[PDB]
Amino acid sequence: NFIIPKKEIHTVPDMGKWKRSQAYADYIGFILTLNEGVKGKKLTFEYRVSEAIEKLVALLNTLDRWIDETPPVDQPSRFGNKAYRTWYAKLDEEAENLVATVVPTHLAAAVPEVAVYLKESVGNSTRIDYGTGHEAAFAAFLCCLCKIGVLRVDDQIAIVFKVFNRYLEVMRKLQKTYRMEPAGSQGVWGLDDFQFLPFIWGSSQLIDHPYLEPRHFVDEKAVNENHKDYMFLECILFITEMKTGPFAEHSNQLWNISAVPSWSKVNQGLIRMYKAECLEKFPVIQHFKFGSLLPIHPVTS
Ligand SMILES: [Mg+2]
Repeated sequence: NFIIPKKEIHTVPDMGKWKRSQAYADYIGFILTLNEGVKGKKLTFEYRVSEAIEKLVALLNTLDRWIDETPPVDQPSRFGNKAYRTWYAKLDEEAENLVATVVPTHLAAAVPEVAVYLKESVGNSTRIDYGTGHEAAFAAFLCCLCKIGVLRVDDQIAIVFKVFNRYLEVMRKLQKTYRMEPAGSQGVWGLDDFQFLPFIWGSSQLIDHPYLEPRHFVDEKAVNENHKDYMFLECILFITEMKTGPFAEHSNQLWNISAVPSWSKVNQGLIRMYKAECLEKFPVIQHFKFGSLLPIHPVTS
């Protein structure tokens, strides 16, 4: 019964149907299961890589190549570069064909439904911005693939370390290349100007790390020397290379979070925060789309 996912959160009370939905249960369960799976593991951990995973990475690589083939254009506006729209148009048109390389031929009926999440995961073509809402769309895309059997429990680490990790690299390229802006006012009140999940999964990786403590993520040397093994630090590296000045000024929430004593507390706290700043934040999550795979109907077992 695959169907094109559509918006269901129109009023504030709908935040309640969302919270009670199968979609919410499956989504948070997905986020938390992966969180558990990557706990205490470096990005170079030896996890199994399935054909679907390689196809997902290939999909992201195509996206990446398209960025290279679509250079920023000179323009008067000093915000998002309009070439982003040229790049996005490619994804918008080819989304299903791309997803078809990942989903098996006999489950082609699921491709249009799944592809919607992919189209909603790389930013907004109107303002040329990106926020946690788009990131959540990518997580939903992945969650849908699990529900139809493309990704299994055995792929949980790869989903974060390989697929989501590659996705973040492409997003950073998009953000830098097209001078994208943070969605809404996320640049002010959000944990980070663009992402959130990597901070959750990334902090999970670092739980009980023998040396690295949250205070080290604002330590440039620690970041510079370990980012390739830890998603959380890679995010910080992106911040340091793009921004100038003290974290207290340009990344206040993260500056404050660095004062939290343990990665365990960072992870638990970020999960709560994620639900508060993203999943329970009407302005952000209202654009979530619901279909058959992530349905709005109350959760059942
Ligand atoms: Mg900010």
